[PDB]
Amino acid sequence: GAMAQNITARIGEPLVLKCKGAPKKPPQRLEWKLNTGRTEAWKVLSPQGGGPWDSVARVLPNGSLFLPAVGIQDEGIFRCQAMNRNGKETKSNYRVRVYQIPGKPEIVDSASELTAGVPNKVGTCVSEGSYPAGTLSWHLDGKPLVPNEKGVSVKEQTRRHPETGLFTLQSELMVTPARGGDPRPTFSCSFSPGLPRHRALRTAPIQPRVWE
Amino acid sequence: GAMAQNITARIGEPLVLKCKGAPKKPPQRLEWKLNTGRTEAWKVLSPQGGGPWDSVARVLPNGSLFLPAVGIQDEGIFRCQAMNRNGKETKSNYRVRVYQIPGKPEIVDSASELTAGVPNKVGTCVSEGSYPAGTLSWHLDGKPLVPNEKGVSVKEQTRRHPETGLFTLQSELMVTPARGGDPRPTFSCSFSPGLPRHRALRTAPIQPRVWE
Amino acid sequence: GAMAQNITARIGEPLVLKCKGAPKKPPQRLEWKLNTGRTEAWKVLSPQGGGPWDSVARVLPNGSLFLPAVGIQDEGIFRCQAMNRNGKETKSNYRVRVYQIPGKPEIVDSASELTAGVPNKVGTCVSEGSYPAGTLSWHLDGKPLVPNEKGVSVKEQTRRHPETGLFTLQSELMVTPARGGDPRPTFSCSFSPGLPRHRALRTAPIQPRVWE
Amino acid sequence: GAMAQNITARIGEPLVLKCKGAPKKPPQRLEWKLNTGRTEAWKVLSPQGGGPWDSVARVLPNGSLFLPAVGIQDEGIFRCQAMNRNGKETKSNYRVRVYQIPGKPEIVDSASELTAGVPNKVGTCVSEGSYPAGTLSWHLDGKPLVPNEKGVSVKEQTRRHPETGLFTLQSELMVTPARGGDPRPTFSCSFSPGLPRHRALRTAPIQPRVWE
Ligand SMILES: Cc1cccc2c(-c3ccccc3)c(C(=O)O)[nH]c12
Ligand SMILES: Cc1cccc2c(-c3ccccc3)c(C(=O)O)[nH]c12
Ligand SMILES: Cc1cccc2c(-c3ccccc3)c(C(=O)O)[nH]c12
Ligand SMILES: Cc1cccc2c(-c3ccccc3)c(C(=O)O)[nH]c12
Ligand SMILES: [Cl-]
Ligand SMILES: [Cl-]
Ligand SMILES: [Cl-]
Ligand SMILES: [Cl-]
Repeated sequence: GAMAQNITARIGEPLVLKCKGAPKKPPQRLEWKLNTGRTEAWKVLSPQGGGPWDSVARVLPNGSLFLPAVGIQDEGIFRCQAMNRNGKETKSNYRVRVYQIPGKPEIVDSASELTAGVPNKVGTCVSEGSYPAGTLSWHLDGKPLVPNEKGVSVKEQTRRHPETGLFTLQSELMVTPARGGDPRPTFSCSFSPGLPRHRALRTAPIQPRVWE
Repeated sequence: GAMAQNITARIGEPLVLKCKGAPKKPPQRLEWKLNTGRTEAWKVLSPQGGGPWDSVARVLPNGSLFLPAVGIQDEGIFRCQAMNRNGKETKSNYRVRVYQIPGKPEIVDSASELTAGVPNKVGTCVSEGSYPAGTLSWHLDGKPLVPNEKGVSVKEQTRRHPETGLFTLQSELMVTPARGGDPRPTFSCSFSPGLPRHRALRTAPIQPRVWE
Repeated sequence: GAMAQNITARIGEPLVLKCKGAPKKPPQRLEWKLNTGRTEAWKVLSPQGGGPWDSVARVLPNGSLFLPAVGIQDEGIFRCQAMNRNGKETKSNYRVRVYQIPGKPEIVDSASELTAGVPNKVGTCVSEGSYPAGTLSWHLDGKPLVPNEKGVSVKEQTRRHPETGLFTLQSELMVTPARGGDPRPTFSCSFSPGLPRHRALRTAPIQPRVWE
Repeated sequence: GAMAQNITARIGEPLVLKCKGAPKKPPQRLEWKLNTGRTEAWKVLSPQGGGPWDSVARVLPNGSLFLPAVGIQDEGIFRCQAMNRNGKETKSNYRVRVYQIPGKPEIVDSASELTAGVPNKVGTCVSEGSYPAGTLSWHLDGKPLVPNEKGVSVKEQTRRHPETGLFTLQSELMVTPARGGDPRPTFSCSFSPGLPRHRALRTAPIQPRVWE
């Protein structure tokens, strides 16, 4: 596509997008065009408005576009073209990505005892309510656990809420502690969001006993 | 995929799917699996139910699956496996396609007079509220008009309702009447549904005057 | 989207799209924009060309866009804007849908004998190589058979060729002939294409014997 | 979906998936089912093989599934069910995600001089050939630069190669240096892959002069 300003909008919150170069107040020669999950290709929106789109996105007095409550289907491209009172045309191009932050992740069915030298289920980490899905990862004494490493096995599951579309993730960790290891290792699980610069969320740690 | 019974479900109406081979009343060893626009791959539903799926699809006492009001996102595959009291396992496989019937199509901005030998806009046909989109087509005195045949030009547009997802179609017909033709031709437009065996809907005819 | 000329392009064949209002020969101030399965939103193509797109779609000397061999991923929207030598700007807007015609459909595993009053497998109809998928339907003595009617059952299956993406459809018909019916009914199966105004393809008929 | 082992497969490389619990050599009672970008819902593959799938994925003598060169369309779910010689059934469930590593990112059109207190284009970072798209981000003297923080503006662009589907990303950085800042700041850009645990790639730094 073209060069755009990246916008991240939290699901359920309002979004205002500026129409650069629009006069401060009506009358304004400007048009918004959007291509999102709601549209078939481009939809044009104008300051006059009208119709079912008035429930979803409306042009404000200063020419900005306003969505009262962003949904998953509002992901897409939003563009404005405006003429100021001198006749200069200015374009605005936005790429809108939407997100939701899950609840704090939790470890369920954690083991209190592990046996060295054999596979053990350590626990299941669960995160509910993310968009985009994001990922779960396990840590041992502050270091990432890698499933490709020997003695670590992970299985993962993704589900969607049938009404909101938000993701629930589940990650089951199994480990084979090596003979002579730490008898009280500390495990935790982290949720890493799908979008850049969003912070990870971490579970409370667990500390099983390992039997030699 | 596998062999399935095809099911067409009107948006907004309930749907009941039979679990073949299930005992008539509980207790029943049966499981439903669905893969639809609501799910990430397969979701399992059981007679006990529970959780947010209880608002969307529930297993009934006789083991059938019930959706109180089908939506676009319920398109997909629905499967049951049941054991009867004899121990025999029976599988049911359904492919569910959803639809909505638009309002009767209308011709707007129809021309009252055409001039022979030059291009004329005849009118614009509009259909609102279909799923899947379907198509619009023009007829002249009961015969289909085919674009790219000489003297016929059509342009078409598709939009979606931002909240319901249903389609609005628009079709603009232009013709070049051939000299010596009928001075009072009769045009109409028809909506053809996307699914098989659904009936076409037709507009009232228009009858412009052609000037030689 | 906007009003467009609908274009149907057969997979594997060339496609030429006219840039209306472009000068007959270079130099030309014109630009093509396309949004297809190949692109992330709009891609701009110019008479100079260059790069990997030169293998897929190139602007010709008269300004038309040329694709030597259309694929499934070329479905989408193609637009031109040109200035003629007088300074007038002209826009062209095309909605391109692609298709492939399957081989003639065939009935396999047809029954030679049916028993009245009980369910019988009549046969399986198969169509290979369509795009979009299209549908199969059964006919009895020239009349459509409807699965919603008593004594008719149909199951259907869709597969895709892993390399070409073209669809293979299969339809299995079962019937319960009513006591006292025709002892030599004639069945056939028809493939109905997904796009409008494309012709159906029909199998050779079968003529089982029915036992009272 | 169900619990699965997550598998990451580099585009263009072979992939082997183990059928757990299968006998070491034929004969084997086992079946693979796949649902990927190539399939309509599930496709069953068997040790005998045959047909066009033999060019894409084949069952090996030990029952493993083999793809000689993974493509984007092989993303999806791969499952095996096998019986050993004892009669025990074992299931294997894999979620396959595909990727490609882009070339090292580069900064083009970097500025040699910036002026304090006014917006300046610093440069454009470009990464070619990734899957999934991934993201570009700017750093100043080793610290992430965050847009929407005062004096930082970023615009971004995504394109796809028309034949391979791989992504090219472009990111243009503008900054307003604050008066009294470092006259020789050091900027760099990093590519962050879409999949977890894949390493970032970084450009060579640039060091413009800032004029007070
Ligand atoms: C590349 C690019 C960036 C920002 C805005 C636009 C517009 C536009 C948007 C709203 C109204 C009129 C034109 C167009 C077009 O449609 O030509 N291209 C754009
Ligand atoms: C090919 C086919 C047709 C109909 C039902 C199923 C089921 C199933 C559905 C619900 C519960 C348990 C199994 C499965 C499977 O998952 O093996 N395959 C099926
Ligand atoms: C609604 C509509 C129909 C046909 C062409 C265009 C173009 C365009 C196409 C190629 C080059 C420059 C502009 C645009 C735009 O981008 O504004 N809108 C269009
Ligand atoms: C939940 C789950 C995990 C792993 C494999 C399967 C299979 C399967 C796969 C290949 C062949 C036969 C059955 C099925 C099914 O289809 O019932 N469910 C599975
Ligand atoms: Cl789900
Ligand atoms: Cl729309
Ligand atoms: Cl398939
Ligand atoms: Cl692109």
